[PDB]
Amino acid sequence: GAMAPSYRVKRMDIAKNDEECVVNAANPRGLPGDGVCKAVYKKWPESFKNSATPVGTAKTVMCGTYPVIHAVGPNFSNYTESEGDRELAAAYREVAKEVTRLGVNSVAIPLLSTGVYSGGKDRLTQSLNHLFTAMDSTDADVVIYCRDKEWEKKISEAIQMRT
Ligand SMILES: [Cl-]
Ligand SMILES: [Cl-]
Ligand SMILES: [Cl-]
Repeated sequence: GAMAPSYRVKRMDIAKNDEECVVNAANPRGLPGDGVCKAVYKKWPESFKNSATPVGTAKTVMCGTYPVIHAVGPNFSNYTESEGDRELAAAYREVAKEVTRLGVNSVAIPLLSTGVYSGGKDRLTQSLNHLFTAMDSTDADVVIYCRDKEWEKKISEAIQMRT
């Protein structure tokens, strides 16, 4: 575990993270995809061997000794708000299990279902709260990666509010 487990946020490419493992915002088919998934495919392509996994699950594949946790959030274009919410919460619980099993002291994580799977809605708060629900009982340092300056501000505020 980390000596004083924390949450942090950084506005940069998760492919350049400084953590002991990465969560991919994966698709269910293990395809290179776009956004975070394409950056992860370019940086850790070896990790996409048999990475296909259902919605609401996480599947870890090593790239060397570096773990890539493929977490499949729902595409809210396809799911009802209710079912999508359930699967998004489930994906994060499976990430917490993996992070725990791997014994890492830190993990780089994107906000699942906030990009092309958002169904054109702002899901910062919905996705972040499910991340907290899952990760609060873990003792890894969590570093959340985002790309937008206003998202960085909002995530940083939500972290600081609970401290
Ligand atoms: Cl960057
Ligand atoms: Cl997404
Ligand atoms: Cl973002």
